[PDB]
Amino acid sequence: PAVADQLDSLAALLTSRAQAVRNGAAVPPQQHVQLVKGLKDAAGLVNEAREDLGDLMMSFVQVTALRLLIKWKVFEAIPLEGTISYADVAARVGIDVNLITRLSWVLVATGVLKQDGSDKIQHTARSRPYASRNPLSAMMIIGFDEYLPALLAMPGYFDTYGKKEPFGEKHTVKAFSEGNPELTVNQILASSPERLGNMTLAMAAMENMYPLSGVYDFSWVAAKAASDSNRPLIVDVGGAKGHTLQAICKDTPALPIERCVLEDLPRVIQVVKDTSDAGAQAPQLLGMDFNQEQPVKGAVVYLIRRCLHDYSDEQCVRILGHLAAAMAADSVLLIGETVLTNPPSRPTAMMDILLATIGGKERTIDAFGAVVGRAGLRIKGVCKQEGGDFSYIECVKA
Amino acid sequence: AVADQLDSLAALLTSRAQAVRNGAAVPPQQHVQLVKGLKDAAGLVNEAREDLGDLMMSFVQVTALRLLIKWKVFEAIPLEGTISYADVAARVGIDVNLITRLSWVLVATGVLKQDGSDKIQHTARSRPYASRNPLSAMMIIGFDEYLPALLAMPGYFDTYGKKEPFGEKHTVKAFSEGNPELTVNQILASSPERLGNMTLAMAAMENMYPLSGVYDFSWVAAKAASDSNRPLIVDVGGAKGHTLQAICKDTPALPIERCVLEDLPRVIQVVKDTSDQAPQLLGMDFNQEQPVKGAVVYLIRRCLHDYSDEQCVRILGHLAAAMAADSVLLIGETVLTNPPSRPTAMMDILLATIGGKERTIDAFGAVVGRAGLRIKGVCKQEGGDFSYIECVKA
Ligand SMILES: [Cl-]
Repeated sequence: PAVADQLDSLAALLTSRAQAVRNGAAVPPQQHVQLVKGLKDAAGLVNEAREDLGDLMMSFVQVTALRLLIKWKVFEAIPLEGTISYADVAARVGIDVNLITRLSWVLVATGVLKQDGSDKIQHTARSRPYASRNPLSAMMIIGFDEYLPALLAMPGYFDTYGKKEPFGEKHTVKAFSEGNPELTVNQILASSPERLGNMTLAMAAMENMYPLSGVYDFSWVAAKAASDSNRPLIVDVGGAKGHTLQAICKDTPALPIERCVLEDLPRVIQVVKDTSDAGAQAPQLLGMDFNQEQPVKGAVVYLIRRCLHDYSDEQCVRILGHLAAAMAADSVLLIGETVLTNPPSRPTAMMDILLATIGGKERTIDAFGAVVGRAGLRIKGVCKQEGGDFSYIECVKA
Repeated sequence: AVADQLDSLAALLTSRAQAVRNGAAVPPQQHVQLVKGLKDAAGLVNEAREDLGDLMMSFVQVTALRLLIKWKVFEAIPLEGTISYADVAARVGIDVNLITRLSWVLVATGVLKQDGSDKIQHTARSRPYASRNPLSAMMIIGFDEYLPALLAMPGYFDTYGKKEPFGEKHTVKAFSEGNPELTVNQILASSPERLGNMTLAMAAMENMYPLSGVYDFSWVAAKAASDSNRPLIVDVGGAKGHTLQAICKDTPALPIERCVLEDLPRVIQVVKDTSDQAPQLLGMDFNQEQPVKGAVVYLIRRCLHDYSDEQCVRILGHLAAAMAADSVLLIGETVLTNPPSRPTAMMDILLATIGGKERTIDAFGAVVGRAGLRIKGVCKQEGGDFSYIECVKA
């Protein structure tokens, strides 16, 4: 049938990458992602129904072994190079060596760890990313702690609140899973500085993924900066750090950073000015709110990155409607979000359901167009990034 | 180095391609070496962030499966052909946007197939979850009962100690459900086919090895003629009675009527209701002394891995006391290799949530010797880790 020639093309794709890595030739990101998808596509076609369920069960146990070994700092006690006995690992962390062995055996079977002989363990390239508390290990931590319990609570949640798309800050699946559906996600996290800190580090790991500078041509904004010496240039709505504004103005020095506006919650802006060099050139820091008018009028470019996916279409129309009101005829709005294909890929579909636990969602270009059009805007273009669906949707006033 | 691993996998996919074209089965060893490698290639090609994504998806994929099963979505999809998301939504009376987002998960993973922009259809990987069968029961069990125990483990070890969980009391499962003072089987006796979902589901982890073609029972038949009243085969915790009928239909002069099926009274009562020629049925608790004395062969299959080492010592100790000098005890269990395989290591941590574990042949030899027994031999499954440990009185 058709399952037979899917294997043939992945085979040919594998030979092409084999000779490529033989020649040391660099691999474009789109080729990397196609091989990643092709390998996983074949694994489901080759697996029977029982093997699929067995694989899903192993990933669960594997994630549980990763979380426990991260929490117990077992990866950190294993040297980055060389081997070490299970008993020595157990002495370094003060834990029963059966528990260490049985949990490490899980990661030995899946290739995350490699066992040497009958009782010695070593790191691999797949386990060193968890040998410390870092951006990626934080993502696993908050994934296990903050989102998996909400996935489990979903059958009971939809029975309680109705089988509809979860939207809004209260009565989220996450809060329902915590036992306090009347509390927002931020209220639950503010009660624990450790849980907040891991989420901060984990979220900072994803804001850094697809840079705006270098993939969007700001040369036309340079012309606007010269004609009007006083109009604001770039406004980063919800820009969190100011990292993106620094990158844009560094690569395009025609845009002075002090002519750009960084906008976020007052508590987020307080952190920025708390840690920033007071003697260095900095953008305008403005404490604002999504639901109210955009304070900066007539700016050349407005950015709203990784924000609209937290809210429903109706909230998104309000947010975009405030921007459209403040925008000039020549203004441009850049929406930085994942743009789902139909049907969507595995990592973006996975993200879409995770966002449902907190009242968000991912959107196709069709859903973005409807929300954009209802806010008095229109889509002008889409800048899709290599090896993924994260894009900058260029919008303009209708 | 890394290059020829891709070529070897590529060559395996070439071999697999022609055979599925002709409807050919491919050797099982060739299927095994293709499933592996496909995993190993994924482990080498995936970036760390992509591998973390794969693991997180498994949880979202199981949640989409669970929700669409509970909502009768697989029941509303036609057998053959496609159906629009709007129609599926109207049949089950659910928000079409919610139906589409959850089905997109299964479409992306290959469980479901999307035709065009808005139409969906069954595949060979979705059909088992449209009905009540061991496979669909297991996945429901994995979500409803095993998954909460796994998520509660970081907290469980924070309250009881970062040590091996053991015993029927204060299990991770009982902890995860908010009643740590309950035992696992009190929890399953909450509703009668909450246990019934479990006994149906254990046919999905039922990688069945028939034992009859594994162990030579001919010497037992010779004992049957030498002692006309002696019990022959006692199946301790045999539940079904499938093993006993398989052995007796396959071994001549080993009558089923001279064998005993032993399990819990409530299990024995279910057997008698569905059975009708037959072995002796005995309601029992294998934590207490064994009533049928001096049987030629005692069987205990897939029971010891649910319990701690000391509890298995007591269980086996009752059997040893009842055995004659020529009696044989066959332990049907997974025998862990060091290091273990993927399914045996996965099952090892699942059993930890109920105070059990999988054991090597050394760990088995330790508990066997504490009961008054010694290992006489091991009959191993080819292509797996399930074994039959032949034990005799020490
Ligand atoms: Cl062990």
